Amino acid sequence: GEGVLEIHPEGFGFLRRIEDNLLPSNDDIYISPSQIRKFNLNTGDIISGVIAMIKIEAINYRPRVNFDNLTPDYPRERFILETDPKIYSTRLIDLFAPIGKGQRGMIVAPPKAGKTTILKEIANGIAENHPDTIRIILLIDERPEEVTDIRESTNAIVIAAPFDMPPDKQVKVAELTLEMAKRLVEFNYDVVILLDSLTRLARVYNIVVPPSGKLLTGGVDPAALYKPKRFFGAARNTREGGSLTIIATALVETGSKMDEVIFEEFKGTGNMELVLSRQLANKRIFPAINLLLSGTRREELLLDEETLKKVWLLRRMLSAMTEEEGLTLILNKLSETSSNEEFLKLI
Amino acid sequence: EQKTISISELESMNIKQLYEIAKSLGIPRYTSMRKRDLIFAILKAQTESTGYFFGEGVLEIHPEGFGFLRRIEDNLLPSNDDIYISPSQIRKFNLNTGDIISGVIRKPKEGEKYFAMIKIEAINYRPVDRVNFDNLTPDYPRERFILETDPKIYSTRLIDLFAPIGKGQRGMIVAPPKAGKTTILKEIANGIAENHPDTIRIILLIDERPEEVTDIRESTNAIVIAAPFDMPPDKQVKVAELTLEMAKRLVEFNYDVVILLDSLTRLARVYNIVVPPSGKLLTGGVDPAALYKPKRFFGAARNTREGGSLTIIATALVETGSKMDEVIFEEFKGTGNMELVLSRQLANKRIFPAINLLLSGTRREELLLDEETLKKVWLLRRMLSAMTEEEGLTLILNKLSETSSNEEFLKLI
Ligand code: IUM
Ligand code: IUM
Ligand code: IUM
Ligand code: IUM
Ligand code: IUM
Ligand code: IUM
Ligand code: IUM
Ligand code: NA
Ligand code: NA
Repeated sequence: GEGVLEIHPEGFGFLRRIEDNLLPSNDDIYISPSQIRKFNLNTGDIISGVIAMIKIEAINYRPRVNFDNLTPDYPRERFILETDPKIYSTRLIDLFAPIGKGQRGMIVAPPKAGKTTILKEIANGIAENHPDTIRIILLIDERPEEVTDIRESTNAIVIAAPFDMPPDKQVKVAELTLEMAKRLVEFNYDVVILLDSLTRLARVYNIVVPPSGKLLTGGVDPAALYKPKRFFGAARNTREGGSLTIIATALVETGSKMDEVIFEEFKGTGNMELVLSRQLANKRIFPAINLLLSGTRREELLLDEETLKKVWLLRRMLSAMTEEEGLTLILNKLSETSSNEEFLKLI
Repeated sequence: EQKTISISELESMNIKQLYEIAKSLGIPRYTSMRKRDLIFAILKAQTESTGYFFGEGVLEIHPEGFGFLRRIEDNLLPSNDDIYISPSQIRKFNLNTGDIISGVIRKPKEGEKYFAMIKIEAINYRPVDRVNFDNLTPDYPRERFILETDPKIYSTRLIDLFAPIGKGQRGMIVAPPKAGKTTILKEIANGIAENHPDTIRIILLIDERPEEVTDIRESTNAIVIAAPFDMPPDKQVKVAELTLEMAKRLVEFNYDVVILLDSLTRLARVYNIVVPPSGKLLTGGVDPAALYKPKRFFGAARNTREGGSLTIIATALVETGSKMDEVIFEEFKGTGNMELVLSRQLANKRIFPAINLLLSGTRREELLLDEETLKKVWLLRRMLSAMTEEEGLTLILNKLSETSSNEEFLKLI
């Protein structure tokens, strides 16, 4: 058996089932005090061995500096998301808003603009081009049926806290999820969390947090929130080293001050942004990406000089036409090309 | 539908079983009887003088491990005449709260008086295993309800086109006051009854006035559970919860169930008077807290991959003056996967059905409508965006009233 450690207040611990969304259960495993204890291991850690655990054969897939200590650095190795020529979303991302290991990405998403499809495509791109990366998809407040759709169909560690889970439990799934990923980076892995979404993560933390803040506006107690910020802020590359990429959605144009608000508190805190367009979605042009508002710092770290200059030109012409003319033009050329490579040859 | 069924359960039984029941009941000459006749006699026993009849109700298993069958007729809802179920039965048949148990029942004897279930004949309508509702794989609906019946019943023609409901839908009828929401429910209940007679239809009326219930009753048909303006709120929650549990047992046994919930808003309000204060809120003044409870309710709706489906179409009361109502509509945003939005403005002008089409839709409708119909609905939408509201709905109603069917209507596009 195997699972995700959960050191209890005394000193003993259980292993959580991913297939349980990391929630408590029998059959959860049991673990010494004491083993721990040396062994020397903390929460988030993944244990496997014979079972009730007679003994441990691997912690995190292996028989170590601490996360907060690791030296943070800019992302320096790109994710190549492009696979099949018809998946336009990832072809565009690789050009206009590349994502690297350690990226702190925001997908800005108005209602019904294909946010979930893009997530799955990003997830599948990394699975194909970067099989050794560990992929996690955390869904907070998700509709139950969207879970099974995302899970089959990507790969793919999908942990979910659906809108009918009790709030304090929704939170524990999120935090344990983060701890597990931090543990893995410590062990030199490249890790990705696709988070749908920060908005709802936020809202969950609102309901459950107690209740002292500097006055509401949500009604939202600044205390949030934290801790969602601390979640998103955890993304980083490291010297010593391993990366945590976080691509998280931020909801917009949903009609909620909550919500707004919320968005306001996150607006601009990413170092990679992919904005989705309602007008382009109503339109009904997909992927509904607003390329002009999308991008990443400091992208010559990710794009070679040749590519970057061409994308710059695409930008200037494009900034000189409507969004739909976009887009459209770019989607056509894409469109007619069996790779971004070839597409680039034509500039 | 009661009823209902009842005839329905007996029809599905092989002769051997029907014969065992008829004997138990001491029907004179049951072999000579035409089946349908035998079934009427079996039902008629209740109200004669034999003290064995054929009955059913829905299991509440008590902490001590014995149970009673609550009765739909009493909205579920304590009596005698409830039917006692022993621990032996619960254990041997592996029964659960919510199960519909049918059988030969001994009447109060003087004797032993209570009603006793002396012989169990069906569980959830299936002759005499179970995966739990919670372990089934939730999924999008993949089969549609066809609601359209009579060509002049416009609400359903529009729903079928603009906001299709399928088996497993979590649907929300957004209803400002008056409205016309009650009639929508009735017409939905109805289309499903004519076009899909095997679906179990439950209308759950939360804390509403008697007349409204009647009505309605009345009215339908469908199992109608309402329990009633003047009962304590923790009693009301209990009605709704047992109703839900029963639906879940049905799905476990592969039925397609529909609950038409009037309304979620009021369900929400009840859980507020009822749930141990959380110390936070809100406001409101509404918890929290839940909330989590009405959310679980609505959220139970789903198609499942390994069993039946639970469709929940719930009214959501909007533009009321509160407030606490508002907060709840807020808290339920993005939970559903189907929306039928009704217009306050189009209501005051006497245009029914008062539907705002452009704002109404259903997610993953490609699973429910063929490509042709989708693109044709799409243009209808384009043209609708080019006018009111009043004018769009009006044009469309007009084109509908000119046609014998929706497929007719689409031939025109
Ligand atoms: O595989 U489990 O509680
Ligand atoms: O990727 U989807 O209902
Ligand atoms: O609602 U706009 O690119
Ligand atoms: O993103 U710079 O020299
Ligand atoms: O269908 U006959 O007695
Ligand atoms: O005797 U004759 O239905
Ligand atoms: O079915 U009576 O009291
Ligand atoms: Na959406
Ligand atoms: Na607003």
